Amino acid sequence: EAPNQALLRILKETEFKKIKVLGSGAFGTVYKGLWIPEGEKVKIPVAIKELATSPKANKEILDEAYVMASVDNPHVCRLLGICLTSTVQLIMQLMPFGCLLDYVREHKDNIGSQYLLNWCVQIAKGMNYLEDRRLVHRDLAARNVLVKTPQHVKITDFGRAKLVPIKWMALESILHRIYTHQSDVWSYGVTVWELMTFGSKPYDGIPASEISSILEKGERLPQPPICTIDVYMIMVKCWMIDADSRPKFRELIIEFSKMARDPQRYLVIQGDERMHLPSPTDSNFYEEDMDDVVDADEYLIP
Ligand SMILES: Cc1nc2cnc(Nc3ccnc(N4CCC(S(C)(=O)=O)CC4)n3)cc2n1C(C)C
Repeated sequence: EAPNQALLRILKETEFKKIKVLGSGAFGTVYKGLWIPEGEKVKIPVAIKELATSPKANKEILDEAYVMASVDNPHVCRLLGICLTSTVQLIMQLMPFGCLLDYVREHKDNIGSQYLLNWCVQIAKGMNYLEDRRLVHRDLAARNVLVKTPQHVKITDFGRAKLVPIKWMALESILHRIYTHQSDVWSYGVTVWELMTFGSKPYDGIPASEISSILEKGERLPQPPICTIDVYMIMVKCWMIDADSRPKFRELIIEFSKMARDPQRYLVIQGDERMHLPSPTDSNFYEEDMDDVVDADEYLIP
């Protein structure tokens, strides 16, 4: 097929500074940083992911770098560059509000119907881009959707992309290990359910092994209290046995966009209209020198 002409940018360790730790798990550690290129008079807020040094782990992080550098879309997280230190590290765009899952849980009392429906459009938009690029995500969840600003979200975590989370997986993905663009549609359905429930855990209490039988019996995730039958019908359509019967991401963009025009007709939230989330309208919305700071989305070299 088509040659992948993507540019892999190698960055100097001296060009960036680690400020604080954002998340440290089994993978290694993710830091909040600032990237000050050569003499460009700019400060780019970054997220640096560093890994001991084992040849097996280094191969895995370089494959994630391959996928991340191959994508480019307003609703998909891109790799800015890599630094070849003794350990090796990925330089990514800082998403100050973290993952959408923690965001909906922590801000439920101020998340209105407009935001929820706009996020659905945005996720479908990124997922439709991944489809056009012939790339299957294989791990779409509210935990893998990051928040740049409350009004702008992007899809991330390409550790399993390709050109186990059972409770987000499609039927063919569990029983036959079949991963298609339509199997990501099932994962999108669970993602939307997570949002509409304000970060509630899918199939809570139920073990992962029983899921296979439950889905074959016809049991699916319940209707969230805020959901009208209009929004729930879409979630249900994402969970059909026949993958071709499930909606396409371009249809999902259209469907949620129609709903985003009159959000109170499709999502019933007590306190809607009087709710508000941070925005560039806020006084001091944006530690050391914040003079010379620009986002990665605006910093582009020819
Ligand atoms: C709490 C928090 N604050 C963040 C700010 N900015 C990013 N930036 C980005 C940009 C692109 N991708 C990513 N992800 C890539 C995959 C990783 S990992 C280390 O789990 O592989 C998680 C974040 N983060 C990630 C952030 N986090 C994550 C640890 C969830």
